[PDB]
Amino acid sequence: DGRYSLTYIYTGLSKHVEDVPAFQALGSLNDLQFFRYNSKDRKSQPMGLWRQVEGMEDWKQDSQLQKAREDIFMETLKDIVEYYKDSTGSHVLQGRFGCEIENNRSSGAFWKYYYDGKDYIEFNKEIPAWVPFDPAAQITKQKWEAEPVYVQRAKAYLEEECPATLRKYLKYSKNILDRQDPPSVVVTSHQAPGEKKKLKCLAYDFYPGKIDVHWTRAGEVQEPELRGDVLHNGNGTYQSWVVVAVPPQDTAPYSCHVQHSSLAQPLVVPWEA
Ligand SMILES: *[C@@H]1O[C@H](CO)[C@@H](O[C@@H]2O[C@H](CO)[C@@H](O)[C@H](O)[C@H]2NC(C)=O)[C@H](O)[C@H]1NC(C)=O
Repeated sequence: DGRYSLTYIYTGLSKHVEDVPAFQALGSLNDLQFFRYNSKDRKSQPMGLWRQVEGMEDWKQDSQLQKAREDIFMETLKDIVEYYKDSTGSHVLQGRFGCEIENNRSSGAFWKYYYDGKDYIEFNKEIPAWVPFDPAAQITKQKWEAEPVYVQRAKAYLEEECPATLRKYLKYSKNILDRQDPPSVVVTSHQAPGEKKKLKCLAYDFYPGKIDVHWTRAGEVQEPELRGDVLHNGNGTYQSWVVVAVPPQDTAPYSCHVQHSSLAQPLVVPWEA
């Protein structure tokens, strides 16, 4: 077994402007986002490759849960703004929570909020109790700990529920998170009217993202003039490119090299002028 992480991020705005939802939520499994929800549509929607997954989650019921989450989250923001007596201002509360497993064993958990970018309050499950960092968080803490069962529920969420949810999602996400998709490569060249000729090597449609792409000139690894990459969440694939400029009078042999975890050995793709 390897490392898997489940992370949720909530963002609330006390005075949202036109076309920006007051509350937005997203969730990621490792490097991929699997769902989103906002206060405009009010629907939890799967994303990327999870749009094709069936039976992992009942999105209609999750929608109801997120609405309840949104309500409490925004009330928390409202209370903070009230404490500072600044509702005419535009403020933001962001919360991050989730857990991780490694070798099928819980290996980490976190739950922390930030107000206007500064640490606000976080849960320490070993105590177990909330830890305030901002003066207003002392009030929030008092409310979140008004009955003995509240900290017990918070501890159970990080230690029992969240990892159970991750394990479940992993059962339906094997063909997504554990893929070893080999890269397709395409070499191409371009001539800028007046500038040198440049050779572009592109590796695409691969996963995971870790990859080694480099050009060689007569077997000599070259220094790229421009390099870049991207992750397309819709597809769950990466693309990575490298570019070199070639002397107007160079005849040497150019070849692109690609090494990736899904390949039995590296690939070489020479460029034919
Ligand atoms: C994964 O998604 C990416 C992004 O949509 C696809 O890349 C595009 O592919 C089309 C047609 O193949 C090209 O015309 C675009 O230029 C590509 N987007 C860019 C600018 O990178 C990719 O084909 C998808 N791969 C799979 C396996 O479906």
